[PDB]
Amino acid sequence: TGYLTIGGQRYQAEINDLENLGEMGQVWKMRFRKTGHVIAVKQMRRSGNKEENKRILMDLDVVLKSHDCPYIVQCFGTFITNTDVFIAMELMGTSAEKLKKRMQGPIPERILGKMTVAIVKALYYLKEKHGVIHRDVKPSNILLDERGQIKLCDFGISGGCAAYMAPERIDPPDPTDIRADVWSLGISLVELATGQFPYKNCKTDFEVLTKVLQEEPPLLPGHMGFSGDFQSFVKDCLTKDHRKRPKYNKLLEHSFIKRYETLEVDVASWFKDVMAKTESPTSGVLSQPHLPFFRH
Ligand SMILES: C=CC(=O)Nc1cccc(-c2n[nH]c3cc(C)ccc23)c1
Repeated sequence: TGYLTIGGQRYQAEINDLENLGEMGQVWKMRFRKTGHVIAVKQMRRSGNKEENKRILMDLDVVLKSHDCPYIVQCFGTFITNTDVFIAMELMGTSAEKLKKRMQGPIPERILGKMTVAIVKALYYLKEKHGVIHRDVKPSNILLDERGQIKLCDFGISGGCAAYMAPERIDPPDPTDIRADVWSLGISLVELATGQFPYKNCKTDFEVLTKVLQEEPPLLPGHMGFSGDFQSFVKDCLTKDHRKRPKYNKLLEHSFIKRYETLEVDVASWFKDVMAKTESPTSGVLSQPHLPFFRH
């Protein structure tokens, strides 16, 4: 028997109840028959990889504690059987990674403003309330849905990848903190605002690390019509010396965040449009043969 809190109520449920609508891991899309809620149900097999299961349970632990942060995907409850743990979670629409890939181009600044409010408050909550330093902020961990909601993902939420790593995580100016995540947020925002990841030509992880340290920090192009506010926020996030890079509390007073705390933005529509538009309908194209051998 599982115990679900959803829809304002408390339910005692049999894992069997849940109508399976298919895999989305392993994560299943499932309908709770008693209410009509559609949810994501994560399956942790008792036999599974011991490292995966460790991370899943750490993440789960932080999520169970985070009911009062509106910017983190919520857990509705759990079921424990002899062979599994099933974890009922809020079902979103997509990760911003998927969304950038579907669109093949930029996310409008107004959507990214609402996104920055959400994600900075999520990260700050985690540090202030639970001592957690997320360490893996990237567009695959930013989730959106058709209600217009933008939340930080449970995956890795309990606290890396070369592309979003800050200078001080590669070579700190003194060996022997959340500002590394502020950098990753910056890189994420430049990537999504442009549709181009800032270190695209890199063919290896070490090469990426090299650009981070040797090159000027990436910027929002000054010619695309991003607001002065947005350019500043990104520029602050991408401060190479972590010692002068702002903490979340300072970011939360920044004009970019502050304006988008109350500016009306209809993210639900923009989301619905973009998902309809970019549905691949039919228009399938035969793939090209490999180039045959040739002697030059
Ligand atoms: C990187 C892509 C991605 O995460 N895509 C995606 C697309 C649509 C919904 C979710 C999602 N919503 N709620 C979740 C809860 C868990 C535990 C995992 C994924 C999701 C995730």
